[PDB]
Amino acid sequence: MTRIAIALAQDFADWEPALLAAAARSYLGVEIVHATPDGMPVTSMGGLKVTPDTSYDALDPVDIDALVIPGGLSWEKGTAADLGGLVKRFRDRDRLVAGICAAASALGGTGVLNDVAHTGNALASHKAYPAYRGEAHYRDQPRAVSDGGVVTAAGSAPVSFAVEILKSLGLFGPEAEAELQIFAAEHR
Amino acid sequence: MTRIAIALAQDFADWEPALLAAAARSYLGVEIVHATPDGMPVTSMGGLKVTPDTSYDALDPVDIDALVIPGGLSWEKGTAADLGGLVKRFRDRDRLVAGICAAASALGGTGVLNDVAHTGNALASHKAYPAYRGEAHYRDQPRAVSDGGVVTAAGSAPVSFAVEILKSLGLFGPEAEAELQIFAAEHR
Repeated sequence: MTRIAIALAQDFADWEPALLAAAARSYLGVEIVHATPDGMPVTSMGGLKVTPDTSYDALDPVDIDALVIPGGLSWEKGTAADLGGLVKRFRDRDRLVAGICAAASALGGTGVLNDVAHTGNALASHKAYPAYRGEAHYRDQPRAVSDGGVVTAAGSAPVSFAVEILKSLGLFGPEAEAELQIFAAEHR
Repeated sequence: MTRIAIALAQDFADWEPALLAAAARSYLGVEIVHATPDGMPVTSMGGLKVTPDTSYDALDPVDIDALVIPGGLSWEKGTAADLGGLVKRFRDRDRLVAGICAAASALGGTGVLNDVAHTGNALASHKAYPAYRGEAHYRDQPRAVSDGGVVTAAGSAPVSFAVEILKSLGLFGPEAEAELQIFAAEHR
């Protein structure tokens, strides 16, 4: 069985982790662990008051298969959490790490994007971080990218972000594909 | 001041009210009131433990411009809230009522779809409710429908659901369109 940690924060982007968590948990039998930087409740961009299971510091990769980090306003408000140690903790156990929107650029700041293909909201967004050394690997494309156990996406790409995470986890069978392929039709 | 009530429930579909709430509240200056049937917490399909602001019976249309009902599993689980009184309260005040996915068929069960153009997950989903007498007006199309102060959509159409709610409220300006137009690109 698969366990995914979703690292929430104040002003998290409601639409970014939603389809992944709802489909994984309710359709695919995945356990979802929600965490916040200090283990206390946070309020999403859309005003949802959410109580997490745990804090970032308590997350243990020993039995969590993936770390998924949604974007949101904390970065631009100057209150973003320190993800460096948390990302390294998961990488050290060769777990999937996924970041979307502002959190993709925060991943760049950890160094984890230095050596793998990736994307984000914009290359300039990643380059704002001095530790980001991954510029040659950035791919300016609309859909999520998955490479080397790291999945990244722009905040405009929540569906492919979900698909790539599930694919990477070996969970993208017919049920998963049936539930996630339905979102394109309203854009035709 | 525009205020939108979002009527959550146990096992609500995380991806359905997310874009609307986040964009409205964070970008467009809209106040979001989240409610559950008994006013106490509920758990989304994705496992979010959400503490709402209030209960359904405290929602007063004198003060609230729109009632937005996400779908989710309560209907299929046979534990859904009775929406008839709440919907009538809002409709009688000529407030927008919007329902997506299973909640669109639940709105059909109140009779509110009898006289307006609408859509849903499928015509047969609406027909499962004996009070639904709107078959002549059902639109089998991928995008949300807005007519007569009622907005409906399939669960696969969260973006157009949000856009039609915002248009109904006279809030779909250049800022709204810019935040909401970005989701098509990942589908080609």
